[PDB]
Amino acid sequence: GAFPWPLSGKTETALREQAAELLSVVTEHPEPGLGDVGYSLATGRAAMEHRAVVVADDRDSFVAGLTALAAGVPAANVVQGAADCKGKVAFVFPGQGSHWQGMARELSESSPVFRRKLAECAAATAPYVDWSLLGVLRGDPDAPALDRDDVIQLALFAMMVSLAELWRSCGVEPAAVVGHSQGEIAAAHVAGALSLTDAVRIIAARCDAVSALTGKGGMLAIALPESAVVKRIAGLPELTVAAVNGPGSTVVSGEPSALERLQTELTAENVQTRRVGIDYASHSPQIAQVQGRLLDRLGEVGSEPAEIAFYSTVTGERTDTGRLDADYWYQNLRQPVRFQQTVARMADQGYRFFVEVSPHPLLTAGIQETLEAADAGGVVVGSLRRGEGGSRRWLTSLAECQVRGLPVNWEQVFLNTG
Repeated sequence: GAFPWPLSGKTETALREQAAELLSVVTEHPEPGLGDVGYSLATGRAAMEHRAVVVADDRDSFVAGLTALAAGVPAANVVQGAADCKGKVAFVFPGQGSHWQGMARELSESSPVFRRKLAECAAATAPYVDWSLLGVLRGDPDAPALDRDDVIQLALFAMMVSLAELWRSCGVEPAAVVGHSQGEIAAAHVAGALSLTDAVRIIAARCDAVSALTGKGGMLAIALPESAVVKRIAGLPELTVAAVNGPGSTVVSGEPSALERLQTELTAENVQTRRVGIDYASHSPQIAQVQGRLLDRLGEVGSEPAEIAFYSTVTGERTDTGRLDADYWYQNLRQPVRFQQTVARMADQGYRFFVEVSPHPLLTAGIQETLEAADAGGVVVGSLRRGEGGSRRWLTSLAECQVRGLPVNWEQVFLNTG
């Protein structure tokens, strides 16, 4: 839990503002209200080209940050920035692996917006599942445990869609969405292409189909450019490139034993790997043994043209929502995800502010390396982290954006943040 105290001005002027602030907040008993201060700092005092945001929950900790701002030193609880970044806004929606117990538990208390979309998502899922999504999202011991795909995929969907809604209600409005694997479904929902129910149905379908492939496959993320990985797996047809998450980030789908040996090899060559939290070989040839159950259970899928842009990690280009028939959805699940390629395009197209709506950052590095490999720096923030899913981590994400020039609706920020 935390409170955002926004401060702004040209250089030195900030140092001043904080200094003056310490004249009243520290005491001037009546000691000023912590939330009452932030709202003022935000409502009053405009917003200039040298910015900073003191994220904390106790008067002591604020004073610390203010003290440091005035002195012209860095502090942890203070996010500083230049506000010199003018590019387009995108929401990134990654896959599984973001999940953790009660991702939703904190932010649900603090934010009405978040809790609402979570409720919507739950209603949507009710007809298709024999368990309580809200219970999972809250960590009810008597509920499923994010150890099964249906539970994971539906929970992550809820989370991402709900974190997206928060970002928006607080004034961060996406000019485009880019999704990765199952994230495309959430991306769609958010762009207006898919409906809550249709998205949910697509997730339930996907999960039925793959139930066969369960434990027969997995995925491994590898800190090597595609080239290297390709050259390591050329003679290994039971492993396949599943994603190019960046110029030095690559995922591989295949049989367990294979993955294990490759990881062994790669751990020995001091290449950093991490096995992915997926129990099947998504974006691999094994996804074709289930094209039927899916294309059958999915049936008709209604996609609508979208108010937001939708860059497909399938194609690698802005796609017309409404072309997202059941085929697109079997393709989503069967095709390498070409993330780097999609982002590279979005960048050349202006997008330079990328927000990852995610219970934990999965693609933040890749976005950065890609943008920095196109001499096109931008702002790349996540939302929550594992074990850190309340206001402080979120407000920090928002802050890192604001400091770099993103507009914001503090009113709504303050509300949902409390």
